[PDB]
Amino acid sequence: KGEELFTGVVPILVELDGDVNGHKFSVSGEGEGDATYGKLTLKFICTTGKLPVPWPTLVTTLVQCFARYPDHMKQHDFFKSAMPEGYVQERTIFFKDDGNYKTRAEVKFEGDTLVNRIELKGIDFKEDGNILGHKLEYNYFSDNVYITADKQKNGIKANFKIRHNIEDGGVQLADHYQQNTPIGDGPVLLPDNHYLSTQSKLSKDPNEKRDHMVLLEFVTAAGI
Repeated sequence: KGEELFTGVVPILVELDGDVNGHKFSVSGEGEGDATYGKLTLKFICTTGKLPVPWPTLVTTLVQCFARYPDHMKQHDFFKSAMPEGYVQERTIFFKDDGNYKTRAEVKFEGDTLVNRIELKGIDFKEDGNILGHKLEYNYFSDNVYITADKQKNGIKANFKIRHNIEDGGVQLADHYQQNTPIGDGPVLLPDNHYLSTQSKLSKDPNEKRDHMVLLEFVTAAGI
């Protein structure tokens, strides 16, 4: 029944309030998702002026209910099974040799629109690190979200790493720890171990003068 909400193109709204080492900011996003093709097209705007962290570090926080689950893996799709009431997605993101993000989001339908409401808290960041010093490249990254069942919370856990390219040629590692719990008390699909292969391509609207990010993302379930 949750899965039936995702058979076509769904409009998406994202709203994030963030505080990183006392720098407060807000991000608003709009776009659409097509889970048939695991395809997300979004545009994000920093509504408070200039973003105090690199756009790439926010991509993972800024809707895995749009993953393409192959037919033979459809019994493992927790994300869609929690809809429309939705789920809470929580993360800790450990930036190697730097600070950490803690995120809490509620992902749910408001009418026909899939809404992701986020609060992000960043602490222990270095003033001259890769994040607050804006030393990360703005291009493309890809990795696997390793998902396991969490039966006690009727939800899932996930772990993955993002290797953010640094401008000097190095790598800024971000270790992601994730938990998802349903908002409703209906039955949800608790999956076998598997992963989401995710590719994120970042670009700029040549006509947009506000601090912004255009995102083309593909998310595909695999490993069964």
